[PDB]
Amino acid sequence: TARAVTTCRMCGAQDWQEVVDFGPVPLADSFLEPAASYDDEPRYPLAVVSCRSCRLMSLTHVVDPEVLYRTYPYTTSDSETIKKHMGHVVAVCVERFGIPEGSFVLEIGSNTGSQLKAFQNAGMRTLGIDPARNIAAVANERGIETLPEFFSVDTAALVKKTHGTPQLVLGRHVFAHIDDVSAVAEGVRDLLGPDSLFAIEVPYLVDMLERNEFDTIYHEHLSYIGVGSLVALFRRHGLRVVDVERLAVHGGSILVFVGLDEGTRATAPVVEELIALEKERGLYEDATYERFARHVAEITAELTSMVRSLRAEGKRIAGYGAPAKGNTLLNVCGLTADDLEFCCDTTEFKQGLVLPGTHIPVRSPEYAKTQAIDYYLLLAWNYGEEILAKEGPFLADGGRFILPNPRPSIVPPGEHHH
Ligand SMILES: C[S@@+](CC[C@H](N)C(=O)[O-])C[C@H]1O[C@@H](n2cnc3c(N)ncnc32)[C@H](O)[C@@H]1O
Ligand SMILES: [Zn+2]
Repeated sequence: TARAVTTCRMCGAQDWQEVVDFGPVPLADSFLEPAASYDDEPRYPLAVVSCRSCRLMSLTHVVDPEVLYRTYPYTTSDSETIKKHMGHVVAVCVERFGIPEGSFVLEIGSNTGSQLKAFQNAGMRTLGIDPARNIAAVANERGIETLPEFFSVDTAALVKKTHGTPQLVLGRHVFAHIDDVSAVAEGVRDLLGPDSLFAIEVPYLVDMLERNEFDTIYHEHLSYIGVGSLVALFRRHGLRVVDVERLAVHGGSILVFVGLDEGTRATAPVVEELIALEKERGLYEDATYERFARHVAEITAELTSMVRSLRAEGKRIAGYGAPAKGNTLLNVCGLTADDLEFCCDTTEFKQGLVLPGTHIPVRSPEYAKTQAIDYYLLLAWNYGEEILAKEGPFLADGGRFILPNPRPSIVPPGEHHH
């Protein structure tokens, strides 16, 4: 069902270093209705390779995008963390590049349309592109125009014809989800005018390696990206990386701005600073990735033993959150419903379902509060600050959290952190 990678998406070479292999794993966003057996549950090979030319890190395989995205889970809410970051994206894009009010912003992977809504509140014209039909119907209903398609060279031409030249094209946590990134670059090139920008937000490979964030490896995530590999791609499509901002969101990310090579946007010094930093931290050396793989085996082992040791002492453990990355973590660690009795999640879509592979039940936060849990394994650790800030009562009662990265730890710690 899932097609194997041959050549590299970004630079086109074929010199792959193997880094880690988790074997066959079910899809992280395929939540299941509870049942007696789960024998026909699909699994796909989940393994990562590193390109020695440009140092894109890629999965060995590409699960069909039609299967992944045509019906996708979503929330109707949005946390305060998410809202604030979306406001920040607007501020950066508009203030750093002087985008006037009334300008046109096109967003790829626009989802329910809240990021575009933010742009509209700042006086912009918008349009979204997202293949999730269920989610696009919601955006459209709310008043956020969204084409229910994948982004392509042809869709790009349709947009230009009917909607004109965008001053900004935005893709947040979608660029790493697309196999044919050459085609994205080409459709972008055709959309961009002389001063237009293409901006993408993706998890940063430097942070992913240094903080041992192996749970962000899942089938939707085809690519794990540094600035180097983006320059290698965009070189070959008349595009130039002109600016980068590092961000704490999603365990360390980069928001990368790209313009036409012959356009009016000058390259800022930070671009080369980050490429020099990637060298200096060893992204172009085989040892670094063997070290990453070493860390993964070590963290995986001590996380399971910590959990099983506390259960042997008669402590009750649950998962806090049921995000996609939590399902990589739990499957790789081999944890079952005997290890975690449930995972609480605020998404109603997920409540009453069961997780892929491990089949742990997903329950509401209001059920979770009735139960005497001793430890929550914090699966949604990227929202650690927002979560801990509202869990005073649990913490005051002696409840604890287990954080999986950079190394497994226990919150609260034994002394004031300073
Ligand atoms: C993880 S989400 C990101 C949602 C939102 N941008 C955010 O940052 O929260 C991935 C989204 O991109 C959409 N998507 C996946 N492949 C796409 C493609 N080739 N073109 C446009 N959208 C795509 C999915 O339907 C999904 O809504
Ligand atoms: Zn490459």
